[PDB]
Amino acid sequence: GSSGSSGFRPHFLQAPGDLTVQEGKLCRMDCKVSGLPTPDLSWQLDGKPVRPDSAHKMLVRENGVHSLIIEPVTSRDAGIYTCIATNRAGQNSFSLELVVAAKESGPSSG
Repeated sequence: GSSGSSGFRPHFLQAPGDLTVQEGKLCRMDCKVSGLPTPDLSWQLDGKPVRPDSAHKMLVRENGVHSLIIEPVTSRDAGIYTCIATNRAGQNSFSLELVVAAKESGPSSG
């Protein structure tokens, strides 16, 4: 029948926004995308392909759910993460902001 198989455009059900994390802290991110057979999304930081490293850890579930964890967190981590989900149906994207408050460096012991 249908040349291909059932498939719907990539739609982000739950998208993040503007979070705040003090430098040297844990930064977790959650995002759900609907689509079939499986909408592939890529992370982008400041118009650049962000790659997972000892600090940046990308998660991939078997339901399309994705997450980007960072630790420690630097000042450069703050910016606009633009992700683009492309599925056999179509393609989608979204924007987000991340605030990072520097550490309280001082002669005091915290």
